[PDB]
Amino acid sequence: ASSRWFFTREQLENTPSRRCGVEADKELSCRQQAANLIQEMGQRLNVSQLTINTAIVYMHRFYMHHSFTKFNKNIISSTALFLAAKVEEQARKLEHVIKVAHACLHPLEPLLDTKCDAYLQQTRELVILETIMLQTLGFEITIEHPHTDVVKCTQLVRASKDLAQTSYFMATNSLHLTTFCLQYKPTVIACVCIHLACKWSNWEIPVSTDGKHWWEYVDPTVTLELLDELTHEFLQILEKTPNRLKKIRNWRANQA
Repeated sequence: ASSRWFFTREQLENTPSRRCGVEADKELSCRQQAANLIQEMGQRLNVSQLTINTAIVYMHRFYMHHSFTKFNKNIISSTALFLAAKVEEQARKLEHVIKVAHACLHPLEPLLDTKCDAYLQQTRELVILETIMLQTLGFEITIEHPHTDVVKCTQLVRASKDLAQTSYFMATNSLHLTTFCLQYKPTVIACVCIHLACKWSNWEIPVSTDGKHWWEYVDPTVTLELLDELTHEFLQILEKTPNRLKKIRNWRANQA
């Protein structure tokens, strides 16, 4: 990414939402809730996990420049997915996105009347918000994700299917549950995810004939000290998201 899309600790603290009175933990919860919605919507729209990941990064970046108090995370989730789906060459109609968002957020409300003024107005709002989002993003629509680096590495180190799946899962979880995508390069986060997965499975990836550790093939700046630090931070974040933590434990239990 361009350097304006990585943020300092100070920048991640003093956000637009903070200046509107949103507590740091509440802002994190809003991001997590938005990612969760984007995931559910994407699934219903039958778009790729890539498309979903891209929309989640658009959401995270958008909220480095605007407050959750001003722009509803539900409408920005729709905007992000509508845009992402076009960018990732699996375009979805605005009506489809709107109806899927409605199915996710308002399952017990009646189905949307396409001909009514309220529906027409949310279509008009979404078109305007896409313009605002593109401007906010600097038209930098091309997003690199840790997943591609994860898969490349897990295949080369002859990971078991469980280790490969665990690494990919943790990459998706990193996007949903942390702001790592605003702080570190995708190659760093790929290593964090694989490291965590290895620790969880008590799996050791051998050093090479020149002594290089596996992560040195993925990112040339990464250290073990950084991997341990970021793994610990990731785990702390997971602990403070208790229902998602239960979900992850149920997932591994099922895998096991």
